[PDB]
Amino acid sequence: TSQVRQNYHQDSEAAINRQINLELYASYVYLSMSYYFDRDDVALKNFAKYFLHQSHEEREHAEKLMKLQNQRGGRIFLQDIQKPDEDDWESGLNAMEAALHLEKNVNQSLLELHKLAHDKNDPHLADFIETHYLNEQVKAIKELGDHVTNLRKMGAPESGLAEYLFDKHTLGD
Amino acid sequence: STSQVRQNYHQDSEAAINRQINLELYASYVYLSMSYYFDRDDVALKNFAKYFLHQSHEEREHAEKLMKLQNQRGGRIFLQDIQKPDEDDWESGLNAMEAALHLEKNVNQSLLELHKLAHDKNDPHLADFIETHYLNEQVKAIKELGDHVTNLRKMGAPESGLAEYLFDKHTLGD
Amino acid sequence: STSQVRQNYHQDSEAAINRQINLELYASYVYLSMSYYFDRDDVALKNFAKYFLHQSHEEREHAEKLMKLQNQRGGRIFLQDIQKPDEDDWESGLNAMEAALHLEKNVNQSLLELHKLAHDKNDPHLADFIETHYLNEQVKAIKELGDHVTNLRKMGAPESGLAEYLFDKHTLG
Amino acid sequence: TSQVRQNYHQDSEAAINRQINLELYASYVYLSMSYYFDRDDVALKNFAKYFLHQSHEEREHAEKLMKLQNQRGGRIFLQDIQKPDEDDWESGLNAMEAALHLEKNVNQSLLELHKLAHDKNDPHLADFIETHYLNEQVKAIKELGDHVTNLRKMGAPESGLAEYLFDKHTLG
Ligand SMILES: O=C(Cc1ccc(CC(=O)NO)cc1)NO
Ligand SMILES: [Zn+2]
Ligand SMILES: [Zn+2]
Ligand SMILES: [Zn+2]
Ligand SMILES: [Zn+2]
Ligand SMILES: [Zn+2]
Ligand SMILES: [Zn+2]
Ligand SMILES: [Zn+2]
Ligand SMILES: [Zn+2]
Ligand SMILES: [Zn+2]
Ligand SMILES: [Zn+2]
Ligand SMILES: [Zn+2]
Ligand SMILES: [Zn+2]
Repeated sequence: TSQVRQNYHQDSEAAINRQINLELYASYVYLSMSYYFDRDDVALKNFAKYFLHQSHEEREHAEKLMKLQNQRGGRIFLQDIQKPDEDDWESGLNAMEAALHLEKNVNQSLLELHKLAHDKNDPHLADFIETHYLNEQVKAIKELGDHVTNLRKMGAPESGLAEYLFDKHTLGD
Repeated sequence: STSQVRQNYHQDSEAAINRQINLELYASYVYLSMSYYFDRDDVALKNFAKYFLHQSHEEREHAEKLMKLQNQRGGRIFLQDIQKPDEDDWESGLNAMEAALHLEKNVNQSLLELHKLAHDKNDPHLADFIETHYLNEQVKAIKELGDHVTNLRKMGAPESGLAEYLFDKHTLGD
Repeated sequence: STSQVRQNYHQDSEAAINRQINLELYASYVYLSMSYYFDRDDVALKNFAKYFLHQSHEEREHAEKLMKLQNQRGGRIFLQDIQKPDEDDWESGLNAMEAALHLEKNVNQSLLELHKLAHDKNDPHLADFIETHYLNEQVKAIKELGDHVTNLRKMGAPESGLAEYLFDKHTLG
Repeated sequence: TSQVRQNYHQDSEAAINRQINLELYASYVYLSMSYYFDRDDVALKNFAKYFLHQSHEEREHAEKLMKLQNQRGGRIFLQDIQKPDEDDWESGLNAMEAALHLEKNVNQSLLELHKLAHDKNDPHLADFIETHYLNEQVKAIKELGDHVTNLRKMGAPESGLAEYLFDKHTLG
C-alpha cells in the first residue's frame, strides 16, 4: 500500500482509471473531427482549430486525472484508447452534435465519479471533481449547445454558406 | 416636515418623479429579461444579450439619477414594486427590438409629460434636468432601435435565422 | 420541451434558482432604497450612501450570475415582481446596518436551503456553484455587517449623531 | 440701440443688472464669513477656505452675467455692493445656515429672471440661466443642507468639538 494513500477507496481508484481512459478517448474523437475538417473537400479551418484545441484540452483533463491518481497513492492502469465511432463526421453541425453527445457522456461519468466520492466519504476527490471538471463540463455543454442552435438557425447542414459563415464569424475569433 | 432645500418644487412634480423612477427601474427589468432570453442555449445570440444587458444597466443609471434629483430638490423617494416584464420568452431579436422601441416610446412619453408638468408648474430647473439628461437620450435610443428593426426586417428576420445571426455579428457585435 | 444541455438538473433546483434570482433582486432593491435614504439632505451620510449603493450593485451581480447559471444548466428563467423594501425611511445608519444584517441572514438561509436541495438531488455542480460563489461571500458580508453594528453601538449610535458621522468618515470613508 | 441687440427686452436687461449686483453681494457675504472663520478666536481654517472659495465663485457668477449683458447688447449699470448683514457670524453652523438662506434668495431671484425670459420669449436667456445657474444653485442648496444637517447632528453649535471635527473631516 502506498505511503501517501489515505481515505482513497479502491472503487475510487478504479473509477479514476476508467475516467482517465474516457478523457483520452474524447481527446481522440476531437483529433479525428479536427483533421476531418482539415480535408480538402471539407476545408473548415476554424472547425479544425476548434476541435483540435478541444482534443488537447481532453489530453489535459486525462493527465490531470493521472496526477490525481498518483497524488492519492492509487496506481495508474491504462487501457487501449478506442478509435472514434466515425471516420467521416458529415458536417460541422453533425460534428458539434456528436461533441455535445460525447461531452454529456463524459459529464455523466464525472457525476457518477463524484457520487462515488460522496458515498465513500472522499471529500478531497469530490472537491477535485467539483473544482476542475464539473463546471468545465457545464460550460462546454452550453457552448456546444449554442453552436448547434446557431448552425441550425443558420440553415446547416443544408447550407454550406451557413457552415462557412459560422466558421468565419463564430469559430474565427 | 418640509425639506430645508425645497424651493419651487411642486408636490405633483415630486410624485411624477417617483413614478418616473419606478418606470426606469421597470425598463431596466425588461432589458435584463430580454438579455438573458438571448443568453439561452436555444437562442444563443450573445450580442443581443450583451446589448440588452447594457441597456438594462443604463436604465438603472436613469433611475438612480432620478432618485438623486428627487433628493436634490428636497422631495422624498417612495419606491413601488417593480413589475415583472410582460413576456418571459421574447421570440426573436427582431421582436425584442420592436418591444424595446415600444417601451422606449412609453418612457419617452412619460418624460415628455414630466417636462410639460415642470413647465406648467414653472419649474425651469426640472424642465432643464429632463431636457439635458433624458430627452435627447430618448430620441437617440428610439432612433437606434428603429434602425435595428429596419435592418433586421430588410435582412429577412425573423423568418431567416441567418439574418439575426449576421445582424448579431456585424451590427450588435460592437 | 427539454433543453439540449440539461443534464442532472432537477426541476426543484430550477424553481429554487428562480426564487433565488428574485431574492437577490429584492436585496438589490433594498440596498438602493437605503443608499438614497442616506443621500437625503436631512441625513447626509454620503459614505453610508456609497456603501449601500455598492451593496445594491453587488446584489444585482448575484442575480445576474444566478440567471446565467439557470441558462447554463438548461433551466428557464421566470421573473417575478420585485417587491419594494419594507421601509421608506431607514431611521439611522445603525438601523440600516441591522436591517441589512437581517436581510443578509435571510438570503444566506435561502442559499443554504438551495445547497441542501442540490445535495439531496445529487447536483454536485449546483452545490459547488453555491459553495464557491455564494456561501463564503454571505458569511463575509454577515461578519462585516456585524462588525459595523458592533462599532456603531459601541460609539453610541443611533442616539449620538457624532457617532454615526465619525463612523461614516473613519469606517465607511 | 446696440448693433447686436436682438430679442433682448429692457426688462430682461434691468433684471440682469440687478442679478449682477446680487451675485456681487453674495460674494461679499462669503468673503466676510471666510475671514470671520480666519479670526484668532474662531480659528476654523477649513470653514474659512470654504467660504472664500464660495466668494470667488460668486465673483465668477457676476462676471458671467456681465459678459452675458454685453453679449445681448445690454448695458451694464453697477450699483453699490451692500455690506453683509453681520460682522460676527457666531459659529460654523450659523454661517452655513446664513449661506443656505442667501443661496435660496439668489436662487429665487434667478428663477424670477428665468420666468421673465420665458414670458418675454427669450429662449437664449432662459437657456443661459438654465445651463449656467439653476442646477448650480440646486447643488449649492443641497450641499449647504447636508452641512447644516451634519453640524446639527454632531451637536453644533453648542459643541465646539462638533465644529472642529466637521472642519477637519468634511471641509478639510
Ligand atoms: O408659454 C405659455 C403661455 C404664456 C405664458 C405666459 C405669458 C406671459 C403673460 O401672460 N404676461 O402677462 C404668455 C404666454 N405657457 O407655458
Ligand atoms: Zn474532458
Ligand atoms: Zn470535454
Ligand atoms: Zn431610461
Ligand atoms: Zn431607455
Ligand atoms: Zn446577494
Ligand atoms: Zn447580499
Ligand atoms: Zn451527503
Ligand atoms: Zn466544493
Ligand atoms: Zn451665485
Ligand atoms: Zn451662490
Ligand atoms: Zn411656456
Ligand atoms: Zn477623526
